[PDB]
Amino acid sequence: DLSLSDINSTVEVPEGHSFWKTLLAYSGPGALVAVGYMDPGNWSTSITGGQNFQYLLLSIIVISSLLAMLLQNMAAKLGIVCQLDLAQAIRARTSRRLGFIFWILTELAIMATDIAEVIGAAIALYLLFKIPIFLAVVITVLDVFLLLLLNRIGFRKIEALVVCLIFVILFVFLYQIILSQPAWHQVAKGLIPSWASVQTSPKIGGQTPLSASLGIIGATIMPANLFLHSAISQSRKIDRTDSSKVAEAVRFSNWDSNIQLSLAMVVNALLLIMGVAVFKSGAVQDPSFFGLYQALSNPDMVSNPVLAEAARSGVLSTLFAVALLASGQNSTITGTITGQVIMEGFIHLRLPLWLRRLVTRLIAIIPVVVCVAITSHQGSLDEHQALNNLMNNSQVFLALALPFSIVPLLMLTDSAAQMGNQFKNTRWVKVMGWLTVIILTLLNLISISSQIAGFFGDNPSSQDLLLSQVISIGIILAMIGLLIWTIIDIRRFT
Repeated sequence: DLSLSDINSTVEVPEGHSFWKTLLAYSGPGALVAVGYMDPGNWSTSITGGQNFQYLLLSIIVISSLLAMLLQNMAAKLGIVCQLDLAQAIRARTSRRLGFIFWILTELAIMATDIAEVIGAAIALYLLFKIPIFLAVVITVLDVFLLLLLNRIGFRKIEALVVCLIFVILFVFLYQIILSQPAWHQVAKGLIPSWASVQTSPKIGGQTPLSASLGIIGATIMPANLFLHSAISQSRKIDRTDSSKVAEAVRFSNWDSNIQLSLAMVVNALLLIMGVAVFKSGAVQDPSFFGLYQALSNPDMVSNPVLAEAARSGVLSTLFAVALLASGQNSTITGTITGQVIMEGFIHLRLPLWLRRLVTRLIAIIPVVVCVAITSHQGSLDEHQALNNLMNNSQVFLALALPFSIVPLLMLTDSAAQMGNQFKNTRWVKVMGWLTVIILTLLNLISISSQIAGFFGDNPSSQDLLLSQVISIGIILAMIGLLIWTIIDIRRFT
């Protein structure tokens, strides 16, 4: 009846004021959440953002990360104080049909992330081991056994294995930056919140600073990782009777989460400066993983003789594909954990980790093998580009499931009927939190129409455009109705 019954309140190791060892104990949840923010689903969009705007967008990254650190922390609080996840809170404060709508929506979000991870991992196999594109996918389907071995390890070593992947993809991209020797002064100048990123005048590669910036801000959080954080934050036993120990617990999970999401921010920065210093200006014409592989393997694309010799040897591209693999392993862990959370929390369905990863991976790979089937039927022409367009079109479910995850979180944590007058949010995080939630909801409701119109490709059929407008209006209005309904129920609780 409690979230993550297998590992809930497992190891509590606060030992007086020995703070840093205590920090070493529970440092896992923050890493498990942060590794999701390093998925390849936006890698290109960083590199592109670097080529179109050298170091300019870095600040935006920071801001985004900060916002992601805010809401995530809030989720952790809801897990630490209430001893229950966000899905159990929402489902407890609303009917079953709304918990079922939220269930299918979040299932579609983690399914989209899973599509990104299976595409990036399969392509990673096509690049490293030269496995055929169709075989690499059905090889990625075999991650259920890696989940079986994953199940016997334990969170003290699982949550450190996630750290291992994090520093794998962090040192892979940091190594290619170390060889690049970039002008770190311009990097520092880019990290400052300037007003050149909010303008619309450069328009390089069909992208203005305000468009790229608002895109980075819009994709700030992932809805599944909020439920994830609220569930894994409970894995540390708390008496819930000593205010100093629960306040300490909040400081604990906060410093952990910021320590890891800061690493994710560093990875995004390494991708932007990867697009600025490593690649030449405008050398990246194919945002696909294969386009970045050959672009990292062509000496004329880099801007340094050392990177030309190393690229001719073929080490940059291979490291890139290794990073693709290490990123593609995340959805096997966090996808199953979060899927269990939303499942047994929203619809009260107890399912094992076997059929979970089976069903999610199959539903994820169906459109992938359909895309590879059509493109390989066209002669393997534009197959990687179509895989990239599938990966980017999948991300609409995140925008569909975002407000129903950030609004109920902010409401339930701001109310004293869930946190109490002692552990509710400060008047500071009330303003910052409501501002961020409004901005993200507006931006994603804007993104719905753009992605739905993007489903029809770059060929604008005049009759299909109006249909995309009708479908977009219907979807955003339906999300408005669901949003005001959830607002009404939660505010009836408070």
